[PDB]
Amino acid sequence: GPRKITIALLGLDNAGKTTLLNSIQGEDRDTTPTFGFNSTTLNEGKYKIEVFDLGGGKNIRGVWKKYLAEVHAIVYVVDAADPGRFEESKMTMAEVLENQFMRDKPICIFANKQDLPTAAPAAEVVKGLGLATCRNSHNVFPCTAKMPAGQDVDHRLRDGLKWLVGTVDREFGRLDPRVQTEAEEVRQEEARKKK
Ligand SMILES: Nc1nc2c(ncn2[C@@H]2O[C@H](COP(=O)(O)OP(=O)(O)NP(=O)(O)O)[C@@H](O)[C@H]2O)c(=O)[nH]1
Ligand SMILES: [Mg+2]
Repeated sequence: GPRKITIALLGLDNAGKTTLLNSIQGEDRDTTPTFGFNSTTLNEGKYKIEVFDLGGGKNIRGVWKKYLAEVHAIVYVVDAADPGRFEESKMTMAEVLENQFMRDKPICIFANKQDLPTAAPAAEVVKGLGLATCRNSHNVFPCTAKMPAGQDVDHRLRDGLKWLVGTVDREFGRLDPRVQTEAEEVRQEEARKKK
């Protein structure tokens, strides 16, 4: 059987995670704010990829840390057309990166909503997310998770996925055992909730 990567799709509410997940799986669909999560599976090269699309609202965000132990990598989505929110997206990513289970895991950052006239380029989003100081491998890809009526999805989305998967693939020998071990350790400690 094939190797399995697990990925968390994170970013602030309204960034476009759920739409991006849909579009990456080939399906235009309607979306409402995620007050929980969506979960699906993708094929990319030699890997089966489990993707967890978590809600980004301020009252859902605390859930993210419950996944970081079982994840090999992150897709972080930013609404590139809303610089008003760059600073909270920066603080939100910082929190994820500070987390103990994030060390050495790669981040694919999608600068989403490039169809909007105010969309910031990759450079701007690097500044805005304060990535100059980030020491998790990362790359920023502009994209449009919501292409118009009738258009093909944006190839930039798979490009970003392929960079992520290739980065995980390159370290898989060290990363996967750590994920498996770290994940079970956390899964073990949540058996507690009876007491
Ligand atoms: N113009 C434009 N709008 C987009 C794009 N991507 C998503 N949207 C829109 O942005 C809004 C939020 O998208 P959605 O994927 O639900 O956001 P989300 O990150 O899952 N929000 P939450 O974290 O609360 O579930 C929706 O109206 C959606 O159609 C895009 O590339 N361009
Ligand atoms: Mg959503």
